[PDB]
Amino acid sequence: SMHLTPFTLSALLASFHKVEVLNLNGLQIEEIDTNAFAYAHTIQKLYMRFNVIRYLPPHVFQNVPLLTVLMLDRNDLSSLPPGIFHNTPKLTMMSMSNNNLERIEDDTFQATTALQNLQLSSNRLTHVDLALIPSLFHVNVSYNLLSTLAIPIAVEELDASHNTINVVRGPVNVELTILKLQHNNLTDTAWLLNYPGLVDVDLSYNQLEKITYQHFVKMQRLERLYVSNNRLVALDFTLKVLDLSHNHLMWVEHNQAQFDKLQYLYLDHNSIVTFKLSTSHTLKNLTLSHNDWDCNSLRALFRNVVHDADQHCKIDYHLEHGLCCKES
Amino acid sequence: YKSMHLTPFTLSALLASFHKVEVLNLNGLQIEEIDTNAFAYAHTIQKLYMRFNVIRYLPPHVFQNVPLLTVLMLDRNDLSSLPPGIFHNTPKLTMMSMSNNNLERIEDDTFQATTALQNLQLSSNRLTHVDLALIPSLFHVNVSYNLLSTLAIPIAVEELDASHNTINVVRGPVNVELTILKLQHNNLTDTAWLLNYPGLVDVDLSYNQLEKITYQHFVKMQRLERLYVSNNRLVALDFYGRPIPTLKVLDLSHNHLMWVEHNQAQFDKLQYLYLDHNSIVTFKLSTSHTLKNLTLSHNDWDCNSLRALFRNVAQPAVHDADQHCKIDYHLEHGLCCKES
Ligand SMILES: *[C@@H]1O[C@H](CO)[C@@H](O[C@@H]2O[C@H](CO)[C@@H](O)[C@H](O)[C@H]2NC(C)=O)[C@H](O)[C@H]1NC(C)=O
Ligand SMILES: *[C@@H]1O[C@H](CO)[C@@H](O[C@@H]2O[C@H](CO)[C@@H](O)[C@H](O)[C@H]2NC(C)=O)[C@H](O)[C@H]1NC(C)=O
Ligand SMILES: [Cl-]
Ligand SMILES: [Cl-]
Ligand code: NA
Repeated sequence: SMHLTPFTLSALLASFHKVEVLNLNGLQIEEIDTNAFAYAHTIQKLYMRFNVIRYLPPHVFQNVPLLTVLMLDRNDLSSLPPGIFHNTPKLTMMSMSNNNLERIEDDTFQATTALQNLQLSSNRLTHVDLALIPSLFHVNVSYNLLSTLAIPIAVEELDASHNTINVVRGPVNVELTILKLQHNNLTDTAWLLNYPGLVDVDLSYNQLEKITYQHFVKMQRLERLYVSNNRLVALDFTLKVLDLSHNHLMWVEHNQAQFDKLQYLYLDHNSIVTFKLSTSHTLKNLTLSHNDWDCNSLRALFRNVVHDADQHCKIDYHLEHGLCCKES
Repeated sequence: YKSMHLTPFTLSALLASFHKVEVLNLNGLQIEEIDTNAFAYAHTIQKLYMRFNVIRYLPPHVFQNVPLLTVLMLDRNDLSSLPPGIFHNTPKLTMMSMSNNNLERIEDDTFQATTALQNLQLSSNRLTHVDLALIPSLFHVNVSYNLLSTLAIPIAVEELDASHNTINVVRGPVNVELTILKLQHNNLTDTAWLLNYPGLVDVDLSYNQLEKITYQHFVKMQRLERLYVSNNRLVALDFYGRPIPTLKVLDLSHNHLMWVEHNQAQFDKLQYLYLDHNSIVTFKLSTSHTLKNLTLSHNDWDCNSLRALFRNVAQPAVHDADQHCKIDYHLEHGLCCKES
């Protein structure tokens, strides 16, 4: 997000004047000649976003050796020419989000050994081997058709949400910190042992039926864990956020103070009957609705430790602080 | 917006325009706020492109610094209104595009000073008010995909697209220049307003709420070639007058038509006539060789009438067929009909 002022315009204009930054965004470009950039050796940043480009021609980037940033998001690309980045070894950021790409062949980023930010969200990708790009720092491949996620050695933030991923592979990665995998087809979490630096992990809307606590024993930094909308049935356990909402949970045990640093705990839409929570000053937010509470257990929870409520209780159950519960 | 080829020539011409700071491309730069004095040191700008940003407001005097402005493109931003005086100091403006914002209204004084404004693109906003008739310089106008209920047509617009609104009233001065009028997907129930547009060549009234078409409304048409009125609620048509000799396309499909009456030679110059998806039982044509495509399926044909129709029309002109027929109907050259 930029603020347009005489100062920021002047800087933009300076970069244009020298042809170091070329803005071709939003010009309804549909076709590009092979030699369009034949005499544009000065170009370091090339912006071609929000056009209607169907194809990139052979050798299109053969004469732009200083290229570091290339933005081609919001076009109609479905594949890439041979050796597209062969002559752009300085490339640090590349976006082709919102195209129609189907595969990224494995040789694509072989010469781009400084590529650190790669944006490929909202394509039709069935194959991209990110593990072959060990320079990656931030990556987004969300909203594609990937079934296998290969994670490179030192990526720090990776969003692969909204795919059909059921396999995660790649070398141990102590730097991966934010991992977004919501809306996928994951049924196991053993791969979590390879990512000891994780702070935020979202595994919501997957096909998890159990979450075994020994997959988390190498975690040095984990603060936020989202596992809503899976099919978890029971849980028997630096964490600040824990989302267990919308599962099939019959019980959740925690032994015991390891829930004391929690500020956000979501238990709503499960089948929980009892739940213990010590006097944790402070817990910021707690959801309990749409469960099967025993009234005694529910009461004790309000003495020690709400942001939701029940509307209609079923037979045998009555409202108690806005939540349904059954008497002993 | 028309598409371009990026060639050494077109890139050279672009770079030359950029070099002189006569064309400024700020498209796609995630611009959110703009300071009133943003263009204080850029008085040379004639074409200003700020499409595909996230601009929420324009300062009222932001364009005082660009008095040579002829083209302004602000498509795909987040504007909900224009402030008073926004174009007061831009008299040379000829094209203004602001499609795909959230504009609710254009106030009547917005274009007072822009007396050369010819091309106006406001499609895909939420407009409930824009008085285009105040802007007589308009030549090409697009206000499609809005919430307009009244359409004031300016005096000399040549092409106007107001499709996908909720228009039930058309008004404004007699306009003999209007050639292409797109009004499909609206709420029209009458066509008396057609009398004020004698230059019309192509008119699309499909997906409206027309139950009748009064043939007299077309008596002043000098050059009408294509008339689309599909997907209305038409039940009966009687086209009796002098034919429109220029008319070559007539789309009456997907109505509720029981008949289309006409004098013997009415349709002799049509090339394309679409009657499919109605309730037509009998229909007549003369033996004209001009017809290229005729659609007849999904009706309620009397076999004798249908067979009389094939005897007069050339074999290849029928380009549709029924698949299965209801009880007591059978296929005749691929079309269902019932014997008398
Ligand atoms: C990865 O890319 C996706 C898709 O562009 C991002 O999702 C969009 O995020 C913005 C801002 O949060 C939302 O306004 C959009 O609605 C989202 N788009 C879609 C299609 O859902 C996502 O934010 C990116 N991931 C990261 C970590 O930045
Ligand atoms: C008026 O503007 C609209 C923009 O909505 C144009 O509609 C687009 O037409 C193109 C084909 O030319 C299609 O690719 C898009 O799907 C249409 N857009 C939408 C939102 O449906 C329309 O063509 C313009 N009218 C004229 C006569 O040019
Ligand atoms: Cl980022
Ligand atoms: Cl004004
Ligand atoms: Na890690």
